[PDB]
Amino acid sequence: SAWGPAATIAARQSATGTKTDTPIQKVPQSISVVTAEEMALHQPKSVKEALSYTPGVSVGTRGASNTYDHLIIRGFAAEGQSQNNYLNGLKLQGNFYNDAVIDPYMLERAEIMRGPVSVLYGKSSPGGLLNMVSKRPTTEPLKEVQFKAGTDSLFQTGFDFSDSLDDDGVYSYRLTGLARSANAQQKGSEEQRYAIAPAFTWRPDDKTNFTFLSYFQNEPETGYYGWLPKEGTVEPLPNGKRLPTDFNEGAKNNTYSRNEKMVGYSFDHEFNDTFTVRQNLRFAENKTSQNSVYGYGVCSDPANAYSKQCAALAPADKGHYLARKYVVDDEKLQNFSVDTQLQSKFATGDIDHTLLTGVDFMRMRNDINAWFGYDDSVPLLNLYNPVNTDFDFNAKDPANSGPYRILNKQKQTGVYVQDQAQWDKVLVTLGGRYDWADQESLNRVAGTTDKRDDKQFTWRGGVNYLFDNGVTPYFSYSESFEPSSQVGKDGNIFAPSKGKQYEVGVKYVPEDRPIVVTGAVYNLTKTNNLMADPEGSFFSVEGGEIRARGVEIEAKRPLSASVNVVGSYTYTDAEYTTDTTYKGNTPAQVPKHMASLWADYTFFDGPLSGLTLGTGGRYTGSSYGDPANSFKVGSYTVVDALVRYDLARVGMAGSNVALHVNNLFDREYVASCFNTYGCFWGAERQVVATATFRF
Ligand SMILES: CCCCCCCC[S@@](=O)CCO
Ligand SMILES: CCCCCCCC[S@@](=O)CCO
Ligand SMILES: CCCCCCCC[S@@](=O)CCO
Ligand SMILES: CCCCCCCC[S@@](=O)CCO
Ligand SMILES: CCCCCCCC[S@@](=O)CCO
Ligand SMILES: CCCCCCCC[S@@](=O)CCO
Ligand SMILES: CCCCCCCC[S@@](=O)CCO
Repeated sequence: SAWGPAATIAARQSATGTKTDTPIQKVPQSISVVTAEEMALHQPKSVKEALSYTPGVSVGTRGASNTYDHLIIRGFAAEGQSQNNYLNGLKLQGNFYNDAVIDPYMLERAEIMRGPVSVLYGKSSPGGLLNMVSKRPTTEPLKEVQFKAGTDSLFQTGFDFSDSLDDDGVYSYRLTGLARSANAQQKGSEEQRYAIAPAFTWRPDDKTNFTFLSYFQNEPETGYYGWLPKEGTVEPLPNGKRLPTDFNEGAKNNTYSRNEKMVGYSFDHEFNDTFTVRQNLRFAENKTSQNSVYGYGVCSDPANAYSKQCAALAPADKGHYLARKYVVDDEKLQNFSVDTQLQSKFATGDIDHTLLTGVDFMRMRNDINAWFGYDDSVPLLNLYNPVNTDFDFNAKDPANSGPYRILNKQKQTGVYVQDQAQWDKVLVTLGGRYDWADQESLNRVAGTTDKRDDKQFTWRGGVNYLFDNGVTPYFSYSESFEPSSQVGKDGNIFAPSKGKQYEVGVKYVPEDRPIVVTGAVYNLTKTNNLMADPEGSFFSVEGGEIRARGVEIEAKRPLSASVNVVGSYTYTDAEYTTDTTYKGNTPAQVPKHMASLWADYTFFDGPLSGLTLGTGGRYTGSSYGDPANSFKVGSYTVVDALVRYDLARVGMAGSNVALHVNNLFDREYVASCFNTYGCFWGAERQVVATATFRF
């Protein structure tokens, strides 16, 4: 069965770590890759769930909401809470609410880097980054139709077609699209999605490959994305009861939509056995909008001390009345990116070289036209007896609401060089990069204009030792930088923050046995983090520092043609080593322990031939609900099951029917809280039937 050897053999190749084709063992950093075969098996609903059984990442911190693919890697999120995802070696640079998403059914691969890597990609988050590989045209025909149906009125249909147009394979293509409709977990919310992905590959000769990659997506409704207070979730309400799992605190007429257009290409050319040129470019237009009413903690939460509405309440009702605000947003993002690389392979005695040098630049501009409601901008919500009604998003009086109209421009140009020198069984990775990062923000209401031009240099070095049995010990050191976007007291944009990581580990990748096992220890630390000013000024200050260190181990292997086992364990110790206020505490939403195990069996011989069965468990240890560590969030364990049946029997090979069940024991838990007034219920049990037919 396709996914057996895929998760353990194919999953051995990668490029997100070095930009050149390099096997996992020769990469001096922690890198995980999930194949499409695996994704086909699990049917993840997003890219997040596709990383479930990999170490060092929290894929479900935002609970049931699926609006964004936000990932917290090694206890770190990106600047401005924005995503940190790349599509085909190029970053889907977003801004404010404008963040693009790619359905997993359009992906071929998903590789995830852990730790710093600005060495190859410019400004990045300390924790790491995700890189999704689009499906490319197969030179072997593919004609597939798929039908989905399940819990919450989930209805989906999709197709994936690929074939050759010429007779020799000079022109091939791939067209894959889907249409999905479903109700959100929260009452009154729904999600609709429509995507089509046209790809065309032109191969002039055996040394040239030009592949056109386009993607279009329209989402009338993106679903729920609100805030619920801990009182009614983590903690029982004053009447001992807890808000229901599907509770919704937003207006009956809440709306949230997203539209995405992308055009670009990937080009390869090999001159000799010594030189190879490579270029990647994409142009993207993103549009997002929303009319949202969201919770902002109960009336007794110290966060609403200035709410006239809360105040005009008997201080007993104060603990079961939720305050609320709203936001009206509308953004338009334009993004241009090109990365050109020259790859040189040569020798020097007994030393084989693989030199990489490239120029990488990107230009984006986001046009925000929003309107936010402050305190008392929307009628309280009685948690004991909630009443969902419409909200007038237009009637906007300056008494409780003001505009927010910004035009953000970002820019980054970088030059980088890297060598992969190898002597016998020793491998040394050495590389550096220099970045020119300019940014400017124009506030249209105030007429002001803030800008800053950063210059940063980063590098990475590491050693890999290739024992002949598969054991490949290694160690490395890499840096990262992330410019700031917030303004200081002096009316300037703060200085960039930095990431420095040391890591030692081992990778077992035997050529003869189909297994992959990993273990690694690290000390990542983020410097120049923004912290509270040691003064009542509502402004912030630099010089902060957070430090994270831990152990991650991952295991993948087919104990037989019928059994496969995948799992991981993650111990992460993150902490504020120097912050004017939360010093000593551990960042919120970061658990110390994380474990996951999945296994599946398939009957080849017998009456149940072609039948597959799988189960898996992802354990999430406890975590702090706020940076003050004033309350915790209970650990939880979720179990998933699977039932698949090859249809070769009935007459159709390649095709199959499946039944997936997530959160089998329908456990009710809160995924996390980033504060007392910001918690999220986890996802209730879901059952989905999937028919995938191949002609
Ligand atoms: C085949 C599944 C996709 C069809 C979409 C039908 C319309 C969904 S929405 O327009 C109304 C939901 O009640
Ligand atoms: C092949 C599946 C196509 C089904 C989608 C039909 C249109 C739904 S949406 O485009 C308009 C809803 O009012
Ligand atoms: C059959 C699935 C639909 C494919 C996507 C078609 C384009 C949607 S968006 O590009 C324009 C919306 O008006
Ligand atoms: C400018 C600071 C941003 C404040 C956040 C306001 C609420 C947005 S989110 O909490 C709900 C979106 O529907
Ligand atoms: C050779 C034995 C045939 C058993 C197939 C029974 C029906 C399963 S499939 O045909 C429909 C699933 O919903
Ligand atoms: C779009 C509506 C069609 C839904 C078909 C879902 C699969 C049917 S079979 O695979 C399982 C039957 O229980
Ligand atoms: C959704 C329509 C699928 C088109 C495939 C039609 C049959 C082609 S192949 O199945 C046999 C060729 O001889």
